[PDB]
Amino acid sequence: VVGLQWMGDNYVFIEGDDLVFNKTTRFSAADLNALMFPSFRTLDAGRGLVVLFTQGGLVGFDMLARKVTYLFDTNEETASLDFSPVGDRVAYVRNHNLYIARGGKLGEGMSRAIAVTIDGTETLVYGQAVHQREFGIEKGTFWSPKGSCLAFYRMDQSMVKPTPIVDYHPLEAESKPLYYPMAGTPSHHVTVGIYHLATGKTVYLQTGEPKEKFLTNLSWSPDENILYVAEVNRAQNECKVNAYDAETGRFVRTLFVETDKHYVEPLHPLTFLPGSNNQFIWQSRRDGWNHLYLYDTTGRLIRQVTKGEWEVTNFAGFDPKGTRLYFESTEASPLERHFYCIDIKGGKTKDLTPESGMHRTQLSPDGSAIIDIFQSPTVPRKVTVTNIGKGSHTLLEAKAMPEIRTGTIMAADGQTPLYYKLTMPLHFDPAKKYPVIVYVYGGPHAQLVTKTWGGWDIYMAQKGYAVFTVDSRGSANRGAAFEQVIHRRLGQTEMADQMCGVDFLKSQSWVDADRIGVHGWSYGGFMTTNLMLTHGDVFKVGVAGGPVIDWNRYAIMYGERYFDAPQENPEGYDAANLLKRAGDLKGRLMLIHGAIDPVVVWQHSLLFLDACVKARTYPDYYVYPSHEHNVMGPDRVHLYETITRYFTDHL
Amino acid sequence: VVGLQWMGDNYVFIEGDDLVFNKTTRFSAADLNALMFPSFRTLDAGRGLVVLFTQGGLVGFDMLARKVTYLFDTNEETASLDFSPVGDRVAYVRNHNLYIARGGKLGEGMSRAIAVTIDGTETLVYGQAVHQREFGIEKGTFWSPKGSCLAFYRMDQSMVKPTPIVDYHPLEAESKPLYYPMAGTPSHHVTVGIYHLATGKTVYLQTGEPKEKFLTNLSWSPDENILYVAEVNRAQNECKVNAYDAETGRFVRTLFVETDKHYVEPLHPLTFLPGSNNQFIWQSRRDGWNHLYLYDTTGRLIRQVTKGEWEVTNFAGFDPKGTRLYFESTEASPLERHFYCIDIKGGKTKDLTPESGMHRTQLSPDGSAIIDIFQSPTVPRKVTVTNIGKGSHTLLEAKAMPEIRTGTIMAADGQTPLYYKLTMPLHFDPAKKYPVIVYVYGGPHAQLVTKTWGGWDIYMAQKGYAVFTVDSRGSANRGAAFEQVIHRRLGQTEMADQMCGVDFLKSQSWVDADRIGVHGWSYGGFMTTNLMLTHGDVFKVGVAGGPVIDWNRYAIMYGERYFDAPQENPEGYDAANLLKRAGDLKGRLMLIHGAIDPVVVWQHSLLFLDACVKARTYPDYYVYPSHEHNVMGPDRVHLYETITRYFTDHL
Ligand SMILES: *[B]([O])([O])[C]1[C][C][C]N1C(=O)[C]([N]C(=O)[C]([C])[N])[C]([C])[C][C]
Ligand SMILES: *[B]([O])([O])[C]1[C][C][C]N1C(=O)[C]([N]C(=O)[C]([C])[N])[C]([C])[C][C]
Repeated sequence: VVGLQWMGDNYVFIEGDDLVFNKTTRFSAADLNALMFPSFRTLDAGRGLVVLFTQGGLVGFDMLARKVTYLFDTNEETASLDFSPVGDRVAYVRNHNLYIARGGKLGEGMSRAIAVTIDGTETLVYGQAVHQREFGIEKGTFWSPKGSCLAFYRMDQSMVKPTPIVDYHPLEAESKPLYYPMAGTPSHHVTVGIYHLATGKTVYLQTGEPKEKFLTNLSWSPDENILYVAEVNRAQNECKVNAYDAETGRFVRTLFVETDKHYVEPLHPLTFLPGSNNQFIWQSRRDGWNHLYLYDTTGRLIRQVTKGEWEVTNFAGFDPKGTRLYFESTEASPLERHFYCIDIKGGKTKDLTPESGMHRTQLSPDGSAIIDIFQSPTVPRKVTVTNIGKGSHTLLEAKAMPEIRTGTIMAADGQTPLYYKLTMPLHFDPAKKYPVIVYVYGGPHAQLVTKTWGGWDIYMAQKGYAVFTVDSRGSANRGAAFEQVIHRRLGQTEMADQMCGVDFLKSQSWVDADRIGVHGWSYGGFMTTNLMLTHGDVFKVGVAGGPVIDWNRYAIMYGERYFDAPQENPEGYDAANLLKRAGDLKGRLMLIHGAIDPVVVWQHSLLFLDACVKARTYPDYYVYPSHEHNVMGPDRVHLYETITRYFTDHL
Repeated sequence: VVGLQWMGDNYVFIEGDDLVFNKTTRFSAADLNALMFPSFRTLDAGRGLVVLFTQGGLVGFDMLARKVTYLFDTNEETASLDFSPVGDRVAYVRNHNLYIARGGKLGEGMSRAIAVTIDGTETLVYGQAVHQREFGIEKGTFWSPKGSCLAFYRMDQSMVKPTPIVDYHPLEAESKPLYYPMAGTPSHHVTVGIYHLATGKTVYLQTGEPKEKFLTNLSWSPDENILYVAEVNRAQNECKVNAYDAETGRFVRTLFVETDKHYVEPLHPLTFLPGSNNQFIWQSRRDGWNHLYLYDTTGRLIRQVTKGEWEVTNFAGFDPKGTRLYFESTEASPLERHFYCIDIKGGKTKDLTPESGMHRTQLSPDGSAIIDIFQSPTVPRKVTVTNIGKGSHTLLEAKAMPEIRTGTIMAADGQTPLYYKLTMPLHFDPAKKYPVIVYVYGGPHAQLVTKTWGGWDIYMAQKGYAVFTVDSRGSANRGAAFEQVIHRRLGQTEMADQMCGVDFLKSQSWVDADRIGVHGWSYGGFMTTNLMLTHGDVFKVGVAGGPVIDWNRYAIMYGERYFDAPQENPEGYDAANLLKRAGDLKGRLMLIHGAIDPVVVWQHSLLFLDACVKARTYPDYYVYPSHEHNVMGPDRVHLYETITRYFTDHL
């Protein structure tokens, strides 16, 4: 059901040719083409306003009125586009600087874009994501809700020592500095500008010292008078939610402060109640579980709205009156996602999607209805549309492969339940012994085992290899205690729990205990390498892609949260520094890296090979010179074949 | 016999503790230590003047007088040291600039070095090798024979587009540009300065246009009035030997010009006859074979001194009177090296080292005697000392391993004999079938098969693998016709001849024709890869180290000699461009590269892996991040084990 979404009070989808509306009407590509089924980006679901990407600029389109809105000329920039909530202007970044282009109405001619900044360059970045995209930061432009102002980040990274990123395709290779701030080093300096459209004036927030402070979750007041910022200290154990005057940039007040033994991690903006300039919802994991908190703008906590030993995983919004909250959570089970209603006064949740498994739900603009997309181990796809507190309507339902087994084991503490998935060999025979590969990630913010319906496990299984994954402690959606055990000690608990997975595998009669392998990417590449070095008698063969190898060389804003700074934690960093234990490699391990990886710099795997040379140990290697952190697109076929053949050759 | 050499009329060697002199006297490390067995560099064999490298500077020492000469302070620079023939000054390069330090006599105090240049930097190089060390160029400083002047290269490479060379060892990796001028691109601009010690004045040779001309084989007149230069054009098919006035830098005259259908390649300086400012010996391959030619300084050729279908391989010098020439050549056999005498009037050579095999010979300062070091397949080491035209005296003689077989096959023309060596499996059994690896180089200036006594072949042989090498056409010491067949067509003839080697192997009953592999480094890495892609049905497994893959990315001064320029020869370059045929890889090939390789830039192997990704083919890889073109020192053990295990795993 291509593009299933809300447009006004209609739910909408594509039929290769038509856009179909239901509350039935149909809008074809030729109907549309006459007014200039293609791709679009929805800008305003309530109004069904979208933008169409065409040869020769952007065309805004009102799908409810069936009328062109505006033509935009952004000099071919698309990545950084951020349309005003008014819908008639768009911000974007081009050749280092921030611009605003105004939409032009059909046959009324165009105006030249406004340059918000003029001194952007390699070490001075405007209007883009900062702080290595930590703290929920995905972009660097933030329109005020009435379109009067454009707030934006200014990142001076001139003090950061860069890493070369080399393009090998020109005749002579060309390097460009990547200002990647490594653990324990000087951070970049971010400030927040606000460009006022009426006056063309810019003011900077007076965020003050230390200049390294992290400026996160920018959130405008509904009346546009105040810009709120969640400021996080370098230690990452204090978050202050502060109000700044949008007119002058002056500090107004600190609403509240959160602190934690290990770390605080704000990830979501303040969300104001409907029709209110004075009350908002703030997400916080302060009580050990991510919950919704109701605050007024003086900083006074009215009440914790949600509570329980489960986590809110998506805040979807309010009823029109702002007396109810809608949200996705783990309340039913950490392996599941359901959509709920709760009174703003708190109390009992009501599960609006009760069936056991994974629900992905979209609340209608008017808050009256939901689109639900469901899948489970027995149900490939069930698409429903429901009038909340009324009838439900099914729109679509779907109905030798490797067998997938699931269950629970105890973690190394002997108390915490861990959930696993096991992809069995194709045509598995219980009388036979099989090799098995532990596919591991194990890092924060991910959860690999859910009650659901990129298939590398199935490919391995088709080659006669079982694939086992377990979500060890450190992993997500199980509360802060379950995650924070890793603090200052990366790899230690994670590997202990992965070895409980191995204990379970060895308890299976059909497992060949002498043919156990391991594979993972990124944090999973760190884990793969660490497991081979630490448990060299168990793990015969592994493949580690884009692996972290020396945490001192990972980015400040992620690494120092989980590990603290290298100066504060030499014992922990040293224990996880795989360069120090390269002489423990006694099996077959291939490392793979994208050469232009700006997340885990190529240096990590290169230094490991260098360490292995000195240590006289013998890893294998592959480099994708055109790829960044992950191998994307058709080349992923080459990746899977390289990884698979390594295991079929050696394990 | 450590350090065997001439000092005055004595032959000399070390005995761990003593320096022993014979014409017998002995000089111990304690005798020497009292005057301040250690290492030294001999500066003047006739006078037995040496330099000793010590903590706190250089100490010049007269071994015949047993006296310190001078103390030198070169601010710890050692690589670029070039001592004046007078022995009391030394030139060197430090922080981009050329200096001359004067020696200080014991207890007479020291003087500050003189700065010859002051504006050296990354794009302006002084006193170093230029033209990528082609044309016999090994250094960039050239003292006049009486020490009155210091000539030096100035290389402006500001027009060359650089390649990043990345040091991965700092916390954040650090790149430095390498001004490596690739085939068909703008070359660097070399001029020659002459610093006059008496006046402190510098003059530049008026070498003129084109500024890209190659300035080679700088050779001072004995009277210091003229500096001769062999100038080579960009096409490399014309060499002009020109005289310049040392006082003014003005052009004086062109002595003679050499031209060739394919290429001219001057490799040696003019060597003046003893006591003569008017006659010199010039080496030239103009008649198809490297020979010695007698010229006067007007440019008039007196006579070709040596001639024949063999090559002079080392010119050792003259009798004191300058009526005879001494030299090493292939006259006995291209597989052998003997030392000869010939009258300056020419005619018959006399072989002074008649025994069949490899002789390495040192003519005494007075030209009366020779030290000879001999080895052959039956003789590991025989060291002789002979009074020419008188008695000879033996000083030393040396006396399950893999069997080494040698023989001849016909090249692909069916006419030219090729010589091969075959290292048999350890404990070879004629009833058994064995895998075999062709170890290939095949490029110009090398000859791998000689009648002699780094052992990778023996290691492979010990693992049960035969190793076969054949010197295909293109290879050295067989005359110009045998080499120049490759011109404009790199890889084509070489591979045709290597396939004659395969034909020979397949004719052996003990060869397993389905288990043939190939290995080589550099040009041999190009050949390994090319053979796998071209003859994929034959070569099952290969390992290619520091391989050339795209000749457009090799250095101008070597590549354009053998291949012409890419614009002049698209058909030839395209045929050898292994990036275009990466989809033909159907066996197992590991490429290996030193990351900081300044000879074959790392880009070659990286782009091949990138080509294989697009082509969906599957090479393997290893990178030595701390190594340049070859893996040197203890790490070479790791290299051999990586290469060997690849073959034992897959072939
Ligand atoms: B990996 O697992 O993809 C990589 C190494 C460990 C963390 N990591 C990430 O990509 C994380 N993002 C960041 O580090 C951002 C770029 N700062 C992901 C997994 C989100 C936590
Ligand atoms: B290799 O075979 O080591 C490399 C690639 C082909 C030629 N080559 C060389 O190292 C040659 N020297 C140069 O290219 C110099 C550095 N310009 C050697 C073999 C001498 C001919």
